Amino acid sequence: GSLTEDGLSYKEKFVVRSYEVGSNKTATVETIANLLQEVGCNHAQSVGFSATTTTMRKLHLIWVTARMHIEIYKYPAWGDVVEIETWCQSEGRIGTRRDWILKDSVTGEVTGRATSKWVMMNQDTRRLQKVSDDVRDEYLVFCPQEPRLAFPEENNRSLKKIPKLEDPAQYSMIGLKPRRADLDMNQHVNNVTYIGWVLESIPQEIVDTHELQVITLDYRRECQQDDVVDSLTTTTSDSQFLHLLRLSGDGQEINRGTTLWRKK
Amino acid sequence: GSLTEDGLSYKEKFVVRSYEVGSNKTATVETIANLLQEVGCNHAQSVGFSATTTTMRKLHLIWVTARMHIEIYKYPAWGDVVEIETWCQSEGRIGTRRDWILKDSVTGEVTGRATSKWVMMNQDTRRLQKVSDDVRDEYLVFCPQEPRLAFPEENNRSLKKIPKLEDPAQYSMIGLKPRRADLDMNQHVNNVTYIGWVLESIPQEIVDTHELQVITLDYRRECQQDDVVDSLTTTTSNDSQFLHLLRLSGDGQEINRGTTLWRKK
Ligand SMILES: CC(C)c1cc2ncccc2[nH]1
Ligand SMILES: CC(C)c1cc2ncccc2[nH]1
Repeated sequence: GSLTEDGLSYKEKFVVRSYEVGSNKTATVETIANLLQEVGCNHAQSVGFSATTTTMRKLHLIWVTARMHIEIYKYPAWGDVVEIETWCQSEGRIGTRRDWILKDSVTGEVTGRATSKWVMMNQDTRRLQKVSDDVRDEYLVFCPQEPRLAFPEENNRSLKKIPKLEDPAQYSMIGLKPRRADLDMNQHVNNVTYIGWVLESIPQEIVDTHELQVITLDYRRECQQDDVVDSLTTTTSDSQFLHLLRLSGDGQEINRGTTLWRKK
Repeated sequence: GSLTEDGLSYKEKFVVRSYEVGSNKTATVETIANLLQEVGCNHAQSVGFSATTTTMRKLHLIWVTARMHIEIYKYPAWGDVVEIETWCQSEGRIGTRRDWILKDSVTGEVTGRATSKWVMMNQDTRRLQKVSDDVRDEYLVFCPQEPRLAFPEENNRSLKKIPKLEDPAQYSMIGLKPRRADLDMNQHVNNVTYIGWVLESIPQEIVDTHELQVITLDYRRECQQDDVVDSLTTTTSNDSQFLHLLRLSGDGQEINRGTTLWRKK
């Protein structure tokens, strides 16, 4: 992988692996989300990151995902090469955004796009906060200053408000727990694990007859290594679903989201 | 990746990813086991597989892992490039073996080795069987005919008999269930998931103070997509050794047994 000529975005190519594909012999949406994280990390490394800046390290600040939105037109097959371009943008004092474009390396055609919103948090107190002037200055060095959006379209799916699923849910998968492979290097549950848990409550007959086209997930609270999660889904419709992940015991919400599926 | 000059082994290089590493910023043993599977698959594709031979597809036969043995001297760090060489050998009518050697791409030093035993099974009845003459002929085309062992040594750990853990276990992790990411393209639980489940019952204090040096795992029965597993571990021992057992949560049917050896950091 490498920064592009202007140094304001990063590109990397990936060959889809045997264990990364599902029943159609194409990459799962969790494989796509892991590749998005990987290219994001390689971009941060290339522009001088620790994924914190110097000021964030001095103030004990970290970024946490507030929302992830992914749209896939074609999933890459086992052995195919996918090229992913990523870039970041400051959104004033609210937070930052990381966007991605996925292309088939042979045809050059756009096969998917994604966008994520990140908010600042004090890592000790876990309290959210606005982005300071020093942090915005550090981002200006490696972000495009004119807007560059993976989802430009007015009133597009990536910015829609998601409601809270009402009990009783139509479908559920109860008692989900993370194992060590679900943790990142800092022993926190990897963001992609929550996507897997959301999808666990979709009936297998939908997965067998449809392809996932769009997923929008809001992240509200972290699942700890010793927590247990319930995944709830209700059809709202193409087939569309409303999702909710909550802690098994007290019912505390950890995520809410929506998925749109196209019949094969 | 590519077959070597003689066409009897295959090599591939991998850059260790951010999500593939644990607390020490080095690849987990599950990441190593997934890379071993990936290079094995690329080798099979390179020599004409479709992972069965022509005769196997005609008779509805498949290979299943009976044992996996991995020894790691140094885990590769995040961003490091690891080169893995793999090859297969026929073991008469018993089954086949796939071996691997892991090297640091910059130093050329061997950082790990692995060996796996595979047995033939009828895909429909799930009944094990001996390897036929036609299948052995197909393997002779792409295997070295003289022995080539990742674990040559006389009384090496890879061939040791593993006993069955006696209740009560010292440690346990109960109610483990596979999710869709744990399944392969044929909707079977990926072999590497069983390694993760074995390790779940090791106390976190051991993982925080030691590095896993050797793991030997016997596979006896498949965990179905709707099954639930219990992972049991008992210490048997600067080195710590454990005995492991995975069994179905309900009836207690054994699915795997194994041993791990850990060295203090
Ligand atoms: C699970 C992670 C991504 C996460 C925790 C959290 N807390 C507050 C707001 C957003 C948040 N996101
Ligand atoms: C690896 C799993 C699917 C497996 C099932 C099995 N059955 C008999 C002997 C070995 C076996 N291994």
